[PDB]
Amino acid sequence: EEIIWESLSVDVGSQGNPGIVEYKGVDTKTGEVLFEREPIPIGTNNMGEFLAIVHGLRYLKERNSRKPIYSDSQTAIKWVKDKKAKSTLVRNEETALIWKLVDEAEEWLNTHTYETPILKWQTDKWGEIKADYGRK
RNA sequence: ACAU
DNA sequence: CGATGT
Ligand SMILES: [K+]
Ligand SMILES: [K+]
Ligand SMILES: [K+]
Ligand SMILES: [Mg+2]
Ligand SMILES: [Mg+2]
Repeated sequence: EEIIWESLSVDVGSQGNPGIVEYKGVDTKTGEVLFEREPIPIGTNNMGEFLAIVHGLRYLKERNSRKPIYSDSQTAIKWVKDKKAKSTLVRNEETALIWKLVDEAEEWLNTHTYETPILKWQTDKWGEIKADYGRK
C-alpha cells in the first residue's frame, strides 16, 4: 500500500477544540499550498476536516482535475460519503458561521457530482499528512 | 477500540 | 491532560 503522490492533501488546524478553525489543501508531492481558509472563530476539528474535503472537491472540479483527495479524518471522510456532517456542536450566535459553512457544504454535495476518490491518509505508516499544521 |  | 467523532 503506497502513497498516491498525484493527489491533493487537506487538513484542519485549530486553536482549541472547539476553537478557532482553519484548513488548507496542499499538493501531496511538493507541499505547495493550493488553498487556505480564513480562520473561523469557533468550530470543531471534524467540521473543519469536513469543510476541507468539500473545498478540495470544489477546487478539483473547477480545475477539471481527476486527482484523489487524502484526508486523515475517518469522521470527515464518512460525513462526505453520507453528504451529512453529524456534528454535536451547539448552534448559537457564536457558532453561526461554522454551521452556515457546513450547511452550505452539504448543500453543494447534494447539488453536484464528482468521481474524486477520497482516501484515508495512513498516518500510522506514512507520518503526518502533508497539509498538517505542525501544532501537535 | 479506531480516527482526529 | 482535554475535546470531536464512528
Ligand atoms: K498539527
Ligand atoms: K493525525
Ligand atoms: K473518545
Ligand atoms: Mg487532520
Ligand atoms: Mg493535522
